Amino acid sequence: HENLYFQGMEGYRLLYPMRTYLIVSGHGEETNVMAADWVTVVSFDPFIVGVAVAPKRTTHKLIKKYGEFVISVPSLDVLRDVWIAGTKKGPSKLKEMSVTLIPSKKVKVPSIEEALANIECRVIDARSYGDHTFFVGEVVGYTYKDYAFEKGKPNLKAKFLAHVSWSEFVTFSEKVHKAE
Amino acid sequence: HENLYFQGMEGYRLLYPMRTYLIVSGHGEETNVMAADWVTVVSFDPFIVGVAVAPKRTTHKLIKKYGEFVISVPSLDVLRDVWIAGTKKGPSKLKEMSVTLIPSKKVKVPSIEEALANIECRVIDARSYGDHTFFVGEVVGYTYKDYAFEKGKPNLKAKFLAHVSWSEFVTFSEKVHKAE
Ligand SMILES: Cc1cc2nc3c(=O)[nH]c(=O)nc-3n(C[C@H](O)[C@H](O)[C@H](O)COP(=O)(O)O)c2cc1C
Ligand SMILES: Cc1cc2nc3c(=O)[nH]c(=O)nc-3n(C[C@H](O)[C@H](O)[C@H](O)COP(=O)(O)O)c2cc1C
Repeated sequence: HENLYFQGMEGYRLLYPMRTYLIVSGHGEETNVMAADWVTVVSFDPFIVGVAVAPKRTTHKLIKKYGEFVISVPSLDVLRDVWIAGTKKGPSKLKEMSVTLIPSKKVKVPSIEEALANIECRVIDARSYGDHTFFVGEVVGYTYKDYAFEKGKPNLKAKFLAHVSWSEFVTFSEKVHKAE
Repeated sequence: HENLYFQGMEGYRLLYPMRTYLIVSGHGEETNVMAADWVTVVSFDPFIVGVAVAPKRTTHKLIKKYGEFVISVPSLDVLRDVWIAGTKKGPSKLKEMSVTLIPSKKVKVPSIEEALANIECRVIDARSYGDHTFFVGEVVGYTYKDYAFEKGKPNLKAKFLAHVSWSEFVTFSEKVHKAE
């Protein structure tokens, strides 16, 4: 991470590996995508999600402007596009990305066709905790690839993406361990 | 999930598989542990984390009472204890759990010796989003197993735990994919 004055392991790496998602924001010619690890569910009913976004991201400006975002779930197969989303800045990066933008069902921000799922969100809160804003979004729509979630649970063959450390990513083992 | 009136896939399953952690709360005879998937990092500097906890959890009462919690990172090896933490209620469950409580460095809430890491947190915010409270904690200490994070990144041999769907868990593949 940049801004690490005391060299060593960022305390945050203790929570890793973390799932990696894509955050889509803006619409029209302003459409943007960035990578995000710091995403979680914050409510079951209603379904509400949250994402920590640094004010320096173009995505931050676009979420503030439009009050909407989409969480798109990438597979290992689109890692090159995830890397571009997580390294290049602003809407001009899309012309380097293999992904196709498609209309969302409820929000104006588009979805990514290649994504395993697209979760459409309306911002209901934004709080500043340290050096990121935690954008909290009510889920107002979603789409997904049926094979990625067949029988109502994630299908581990779909190669869900996780981030280990800076440029290193993994997927999950297919061997399921049963707790009961 | 219980409280699902319209049968089908909970929208939240679109974010799965998610990492599973343990949340320790209380101290002394009031010490408790529950499982939690809905945990993320919300700030790099200072290091701040957040966890979504339903008001019905004993953990919720204990975090509210003491203003502190610990995020303990479990491996696949302690899955039986994770399952007990995520199914039984309150401090009496610990006598069914294989884990050992040890003192934390900065908070009063104890750490788990068997955990890959223990992240000690002081509550700085608590917001109610739908049916959970998002407890936001400033990190004031941490400990970890050196082999689990050798060379400053997670060691995938340590068998970090992820949750697929209700009773099903996985770990990560050891094959690392490089983005650059
Ligand atoms: C795997 C990965 C995960 C990332 N996670 C986050 C995150 O959770 N929050 C954040 O603000 N930035 C995160 N970043 C950084 C942004 O994706 C990166 O700064 C991006 O260039 C922002 O582009 P934008 O300026 O077009 O919004 C991540 C980067 C990568 C590669
Ligand atoms: C794998 C797993 C993950 C869970 N994640 C959460 C969570 O993120 N937030 C939450 O409030 N409950 C979560 N639960 C439910 C609690 O762990 C469960 O209700 C537990 O019995 C609470 O115990 P307590 O009443 O002693 O706090 C999870 C359960 C499991 C099995």
